[PDB]
Amino acid sequence: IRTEKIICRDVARGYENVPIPCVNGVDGEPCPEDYKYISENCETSTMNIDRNITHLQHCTCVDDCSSSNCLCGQLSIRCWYDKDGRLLQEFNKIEPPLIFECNQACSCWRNCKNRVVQSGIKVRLQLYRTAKMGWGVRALQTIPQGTFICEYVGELISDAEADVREDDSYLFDLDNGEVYCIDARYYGNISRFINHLCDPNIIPVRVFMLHQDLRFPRIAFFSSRDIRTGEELGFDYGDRFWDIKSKYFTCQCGSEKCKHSAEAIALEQSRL
Amino acid sequence: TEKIICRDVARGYENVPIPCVNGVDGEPCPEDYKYISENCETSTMNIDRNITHLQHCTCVDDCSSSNCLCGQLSIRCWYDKDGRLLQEFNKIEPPLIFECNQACSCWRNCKNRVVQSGIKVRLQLYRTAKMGWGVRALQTIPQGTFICEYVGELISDAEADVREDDSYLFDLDNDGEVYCIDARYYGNISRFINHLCDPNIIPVRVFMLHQDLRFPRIAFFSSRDIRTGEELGFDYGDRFWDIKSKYFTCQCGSEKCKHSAEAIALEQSRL
Ligand SMILES: CNc1cc(C)nc(Nc2ccc(OC)c(OCCCN3CCCC3)c2)n1
Ligand SMILES: CNc1cc(C)nc(Nc2ccc(OC)c(OCCCN3CCCC3)c2)n1
Ligand SMILES: C[S@@+](CC[C@H](N)C(=O)[O-])C[C@H]1O[C@@H](n2cnc3c(N)ncnc32)[C@H](O)[C@@H]1O
Ligand SMILES: C[S@@+](CC[C@H](N)C(=O)[O-])C[C@H]1O[C@@H](n2cnc3c(N)ncnc32)[C@H](O)[C@@H]1O
Ligand SMILES: [Zn+2]
Ligand SMILES: [Zn+2]
Ligand SMILES: [Zn+2]
Ligand SMILES: [Zn+2]
Ligand SMILES: [Zn+2]
Ligand SMILES: [Zn+2]
Ligand SMILES: [Zn+2]
Ligand SMILES: [Zn+2]
Repeated sequence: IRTEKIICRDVARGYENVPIPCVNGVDGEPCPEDYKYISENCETSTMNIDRNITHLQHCTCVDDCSSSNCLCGQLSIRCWYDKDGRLLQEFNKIEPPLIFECNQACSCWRNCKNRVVQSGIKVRLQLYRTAKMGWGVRALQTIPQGTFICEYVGELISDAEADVREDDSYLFDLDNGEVYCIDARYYGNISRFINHLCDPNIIPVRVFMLHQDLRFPRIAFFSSRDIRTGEELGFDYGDRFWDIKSKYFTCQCGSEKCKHSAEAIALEQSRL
Repeated sequence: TEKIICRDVARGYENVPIPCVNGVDGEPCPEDYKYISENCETSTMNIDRNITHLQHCTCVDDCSSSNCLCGQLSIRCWYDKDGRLLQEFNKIEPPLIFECNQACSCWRNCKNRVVQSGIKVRLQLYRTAKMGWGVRALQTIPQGTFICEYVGELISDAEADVREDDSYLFDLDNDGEVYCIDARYYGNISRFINHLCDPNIIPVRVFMLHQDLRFPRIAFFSSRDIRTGEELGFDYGDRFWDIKSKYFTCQCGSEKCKHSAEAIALEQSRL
């Protein structure tokens, strides 16, 4: 009875390396427009990010930064990107290390091997209307394990500002006393529409590029396994989110392994 | 003879490569500076990057209409449909340009985004006969075309005041309390552009991703048609020549030259 309609040829309005279309084959919900699409983190009130170019640790490489003498690699133990820009198979997917990409202070060229996240989105993604979870994001192509997908982009806000945001649905915690969040509620990119999955296929990794202010890592999603075409993308939102939200709604991810469904929570409340 | 001694002085940081040739002498490709493609800071400048402070448009076309708010913040959008300054653009007294930004409703490829889109023309760093390194066009360039930005280290008046080398400074005209770009230590292709008494490019103040009026970004546009091989240059202005004249004199070689040893002698000797 109902057709899949294409309702936006590019929700990023041309701001990404590729267009991100939106389709809806499920209901009458038109293209989401209660937010401003931005491709890189914004600020409302000042974050006082340390941008002093002299504070950048940087490499003195004269090659494409594949030697273990690259200081940038060394700051993360080693450079973790293979030759096609994908995380090495031994990459710690459980506790990813901080990645330091090469920056404007490095001697190397813009096209060295240590610049994956800064080069932006390469895989083809689609915003689509899911059965039970509002909008979601899926792959239009297969994506090998360890490939960079997109960054979690938003408005940088302080601990205190987060405390009083009305909607807490789109917060990402920036990990390291004085702490900050990304809030994608009013300003965000394609990643604000990525759903929680109890069986995730992407992991967030903290990355530094043009600054190395440790209060403000940038959050890069990489696939944690090969992803088949058409699969929904999803990461583990984590307990902070679910401890709060569990009483308003439960997880609809549909996995055998789901630990946040109405069923999982009732089995748990009773196993206690 | 004239050999290519760097394939790209910008190390792939620009949209296009900028080669270095030397057919005049034995000087190697300059390297006493760090090539950057965007302005940098050393000491903190606190640029206002509050997205809510951005004046922005509500267009859902390509921003060609006179109703584009961003266009009006400079009387009119000054760019034709090919991204060139209008013929009637005030080349003597250029107004402030406000390009579209991340707060505008429009698309990234609207018509009000010329400078933020980067270098498009083919430029070359070459060795000149008499003024060290210079920059020249490797193609014809019509009047009103964006060439490159003057990129460097943002610094205060006080800091400029104590800089040993004052050869690479650009004043950011502003209200109260003023800043400079110093391209001495950190710079892009434009640090190599020489002064000409018969100039073929002009600097324009432009705002893009922020609108902190202390820190306009400086875009060079051609002020007439330029032929392949022509040296680019602008008028450095009296402030530079006043300081510099007692050290060296203008070698631009134009009959209009007003800063040569000769021209300076004829004025001292009208006194
Ligand atoms: C309240 N004051 C604060 C203050 C600080 C520093 N952090 C937080 N974090 C936080 C609060 C509520 C959350 O959930 C309702 C939450 O979820 C993070 C994981 C789920 N996100 C959803 C999309 C991006 C990832 C984080 N809240
Ligand atoms: C000393 N304290 C200052 C302080 C401030 C606010 N401005 C300046 N400006 C300045 C000083 C010396 C200069 O020249 C010797 C000069 O040249 C302006 C134009 C020449 N530039 C050369 C490359 C780009 C254009 C500007 N100096
Ligand atoms: C970051 S937004 C994800 C995009 C969201 N689907 C939308 O339509 O905007 C997070 C919100 O999506 C919904 N959501 C995400 N993952 C879910 C899940 N596994 N089960 C149920 N609802 C989920 C909840 O409304 C949650 O607060
Ligand atoms: C911003 S740099 C331009 C690049 C410089 N030619 C170089 O080789 O690095 C300015 C300096 O270039 C030289 N210069 C530029 N225009 C000149 C001119 N018209 N006559 C003589 N020297 C000039 C002077 O040394 C001046 O202080
Ligand atoms: Zn390196
Ligand atoms: Zn590198
Ligand atoms: Zn490096
Ligand atoms: Zn689940
Ligand atoms: Zn507009
Ligand atoms: Zn605009
Ligand atoms: Zn526009
Ligand atoms: Zn002259």
